[PDB]
Amino acid sequence: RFLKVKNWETDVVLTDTLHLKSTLETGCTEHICMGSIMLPVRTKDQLFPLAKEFLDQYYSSIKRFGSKAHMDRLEEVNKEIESTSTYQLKDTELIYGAKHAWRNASRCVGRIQWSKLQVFDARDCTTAHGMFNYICNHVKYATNKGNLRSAITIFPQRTDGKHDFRVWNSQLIRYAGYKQPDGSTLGDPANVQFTEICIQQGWKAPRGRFDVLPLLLQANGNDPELFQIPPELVLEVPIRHPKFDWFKDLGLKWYGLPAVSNMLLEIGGLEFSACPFSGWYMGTEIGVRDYCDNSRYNILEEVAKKMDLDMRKTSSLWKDQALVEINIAVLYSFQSDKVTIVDHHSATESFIKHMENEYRCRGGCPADWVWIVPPMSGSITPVFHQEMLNYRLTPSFEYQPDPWNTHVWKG
Amino acid sequence: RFLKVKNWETDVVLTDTLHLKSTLETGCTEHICMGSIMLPTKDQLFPLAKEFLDQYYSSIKRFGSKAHMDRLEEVNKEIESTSTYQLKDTELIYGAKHAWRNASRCVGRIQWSKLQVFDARDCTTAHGMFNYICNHVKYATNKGNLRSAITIFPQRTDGKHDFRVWNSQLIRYAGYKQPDGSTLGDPANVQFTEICIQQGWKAPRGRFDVLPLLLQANGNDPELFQIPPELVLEVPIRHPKFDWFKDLGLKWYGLPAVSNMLLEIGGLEFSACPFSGWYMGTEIGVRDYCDNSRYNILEEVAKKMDLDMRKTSSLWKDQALVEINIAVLYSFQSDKVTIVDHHSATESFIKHMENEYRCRGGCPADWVWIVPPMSGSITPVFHQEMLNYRLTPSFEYQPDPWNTHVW
Ligand code: HEM
Ligand code: HEM
Ligand SMILES: Cc1cc(N)nc(C[C@@H]2CNC[C@@H]2OCCNCC(F)(F)c2ccc(F)cc2)c1
Ligand SMILES: Cc1cc(N)nc(C[C@@H]2CNC[C@@H]2OCCNCC(F)(F)c2ccc(F)cc2)c1
Ligand SMILES: C[C@H](O)[C@H](O)[C@H]1CNc2nc(N)[nH]c(=O)c2N1
Ligand SMILES: C[C@H](O)[C@H](O)[C@H]1CNc2nc(N)[nH]c(=O)c2N1
Ligand SMILES: [Zn+2]
Repeated sequence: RFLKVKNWETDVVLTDTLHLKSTLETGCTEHICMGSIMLPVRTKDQLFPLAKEFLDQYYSSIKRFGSKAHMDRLEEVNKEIESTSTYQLKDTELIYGAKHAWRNASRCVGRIQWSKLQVFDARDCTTAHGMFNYICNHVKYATNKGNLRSAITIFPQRTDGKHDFRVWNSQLIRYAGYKQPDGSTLGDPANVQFTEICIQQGWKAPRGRFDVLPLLLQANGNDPELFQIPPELVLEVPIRHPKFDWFKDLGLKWYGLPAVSNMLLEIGGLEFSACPFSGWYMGTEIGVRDYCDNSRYNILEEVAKKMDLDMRKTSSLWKDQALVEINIAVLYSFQSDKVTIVDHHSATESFIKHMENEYRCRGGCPADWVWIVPPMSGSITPVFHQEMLNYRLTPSFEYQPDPWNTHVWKG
Repeated sequence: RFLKVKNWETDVVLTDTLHLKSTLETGCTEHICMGSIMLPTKDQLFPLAKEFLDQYYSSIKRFGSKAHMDRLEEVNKEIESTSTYQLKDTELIYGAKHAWRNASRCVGRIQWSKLQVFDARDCTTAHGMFNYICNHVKYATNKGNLRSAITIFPQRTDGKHDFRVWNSQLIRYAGYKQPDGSTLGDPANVQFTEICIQQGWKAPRGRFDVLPLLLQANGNDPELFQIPPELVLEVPIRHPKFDWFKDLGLKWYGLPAVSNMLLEIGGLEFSACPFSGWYMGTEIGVRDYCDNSRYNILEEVAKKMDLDMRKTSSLWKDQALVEINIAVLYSFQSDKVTIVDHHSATESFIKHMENEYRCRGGCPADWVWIVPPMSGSITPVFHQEMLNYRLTPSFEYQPDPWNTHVW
């Protein structure tokens, strides 16, 4: 069956046939839509079909579907599963899989880039120290002195789920949060709980507004260990505004490298529980969410205070006014320092072109509208007007619960 | 089956039970989500009638009583004999208020129960429709102190005698396409405007020409009526800081009045049921003024502000967007015409959600529509999870009549 999507600004109509390869469930039914819900040990039995399915896709992609090379590999994976209860991906399959998990990430507006991804194979890793070294190399390679390059590092897969590799940090680079006795927070309020564990684990906290957290790393199901990323590896940008000279005196900065470390990569039925990836920022992630969420740095009042805005009625749109200037500043600062960044206009336009190309080549592009639309100026970006179909393809990236709720402490 | 919704900013978690009384289908399956798609007999009628009267009698604390069982019989007999039935005034008022209560796409529902219902089921001609609508417009406008209202024309019968308002809103501006190649006025209404001219309208060919009503009574060919100019309250648009703003020549109308929708109460279809409240500023300032396919005035405003338009990363569109919206709000307030800003409206709606959760067991809500088209994440609705489902009585969208009329 065919499904259509309309763009209401252009009347372009696209046809989705790809949704027919979708296995996993959405959380939605014919009676309820859960499109805005943030969150809506394997057997031999269930593994070979998922392996088979994936290898069929891989072999099609490289135009060898049905070849002797394809059949032999099905055979070989077959045997490995019956004998060992799992299997190992060839390099070429890991690369392809990691790329396709990004291609299939419906919440990611950055996917025009999906085919340029540096895959770092770290399946030979055995210790947290080893993980640390692999992660440092990732950071240095991705950062590339401000000319950011997309990369992912893939640590060994789940075996019995008693031996998981996990990166406890939600991103490789993030600032500490310190809840004070008066109830105010110092630094990033999102990271308070994680900061507390780091400190409990022996970290000596500087206790300022922008202290880069230590990595907390779990290898082979062991208790995790602290490591400080070398500071010369952590590229940071001080935030200033092109016209407002007082902006720098707010004392803001942000890190250049967005690097998601808490997700689970699934390929051919195997689960990679530590697979930190990175690209570059869209300016709104920092300027809207990180700086302006009430539960984050929450700088709207102080910025509007300094801009002498009428702050006595919401209808002066003082919040909206300060929001734009902060986002101007973020982009200005990154650009002035030659750190890769993309504005939300450019990102969404690029994404619409990617989406259209995907419909032509692939028969679809799963997209989560709730996430794709930027969190400022929604309707002046072309994605606002774009109907999207959301569905789940594998390979995929999935959220996993924070590991401190699940970890069996060895002591 | 007991579903939770989380606010990610306040950590408030609410439990939804109301969705289990959901009746209609969303267009989502367990395989595909269609959350962002704009458009996803006597035997059939009696269960629909019963389900409604059951909720009605429960709402008046009279469920399963003498009066309840009696009405159910009477309606059953009327259906069996006549193939439809008629609502009591009380049922109609309740039906209408609830349709708005159930509108998951509507941010303003904190107001749902203050709805003035105008019963126009005794209407029989287009001229009568025009009279009823003028009266609605004047009552709702109220010299700027806007009051919510709906006017309900006769229900569908065999479907060949439908009442319809051909306009999508009671008050909208004309759109004309020029030899130039571009568009004069509102480009969303080009098609409607040509039909008007085609049926006889003497268009002034300006930028802001209030369209005539095209009213169809009892399935007949529709007819043109100009709304009395003195009944259409308009607002000239100025900026509190920018002198030059006024000279853009911008105005908007004070009364948002949706007139193309279909009201379903207890299985009965009211295909002409124009309703109105008051505007959230973003509807005009963001959508009407700034959509590429609408008046699209970002490019011209950015220029007057002397901003750097060379590159998208200067955020000139965004800068101009805010000031445009400051201007819409300032003007309406200065002219004493009811308007709400998106901060205030979304805050109220979170209050509304919590009342509905604790009082009703939920509140169906479509996040894609509730979050404003500017500054999403600084309004509290962005961070609020919502469950979208279809409750009845309801408003449903209907195809433009000119697609589906026998001329
Ligand atoms: C290259 C530049 C990239 C840009 C500009 C970009 C942009 C974004 C944005 C704005 C989001 C929304 C989520 C949020 O706002 O926190 C997102 C989500 C996501 N991206 Fe991308 N992204 C990029 C690269 C990548 C890469 C390299 C990968 C993986 C290989 C990736 C995978 C994902 C996934 C899995 C999500 C969902 C995240 C979650 O569920 O928390 N992205 N992206
Ligand atoms: C009183 C102030 C009101 C406010 C501030 C308000 C606000 C809104 C907004 C912002 C939307 C989004 C639709 C769009 O962007 O075009 C909407 C949709 C809607 N509203 Fe409300 N509204 C109000 C009154 C009413 C009333 C009186 C009714 C019915 C009696 C109603 C029923 C609906 C319906 C059915 C929709 C969806 C319309 C569609 O599908 O196109 N609203 N409203
Ligand atoms: C509950 C929950 C579920 C889920 N899937 N995810 C979360 C992380 C949230 C998403 N929103 C805020 C926070 O995630 C913040 C980090 N997100 C960065 C990114 F994914 F957008 C990204 C990745 C790579 C790039 F190169 C550029 C950007 C929470
Ligand atoms: C295709 C389609 C489907 C659908 N359901 N609807 C449409 C009208 C579009 C939707 N979105 C913008 C435009 O409709 C503009 C009119 N909307 C006004 C309102 F509904 F928001 C409203 C009603 C009463 C008030 F007091 C205040 C506001 C098109
Ligand atoms: C409740 C709602 O789904 C939630 O706040 C979402 C909305 N859209 C988002 N979009 C992005 N890119 N990132 C987010 O964290 C969110 N949060
Ligand atoms: C495709 C998408 O659903 C469409 O552009 C929607 C998005 N959200 C909206 N939200 C509101 N309030 N009104 C609209 O017209 C739209 N349009
Ligand atoms: Zn859905």
